[PDB]
Amino acid sequence: MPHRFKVYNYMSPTFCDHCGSLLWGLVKQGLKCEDCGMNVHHKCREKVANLC
Ligand SMILES: [Zn+2]
Ligand SMILES: [Zn+2]
Repeated sequence: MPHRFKVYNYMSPTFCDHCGSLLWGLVKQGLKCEDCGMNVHHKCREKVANLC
C-alpha cells in the first residue's frame, strides 16, 4: 500500500527520513505519513518507495 502523506507542523528540530536533512521553517515544514509516521520534505515525497 502507498503512504498517505499529510502536511505537518513540526515543533522539534526534525530531519527528513529520505534525505537526512533538516525540515526548515516555522510551520508546514514537511509531510508526515498518516499511517506509518515517516517524515519527509515536500520535495522528497516523490523520491521514497511508495510502500507503507
Ligand atoms: Zn507510511
Ligand atoms: Zn528530504
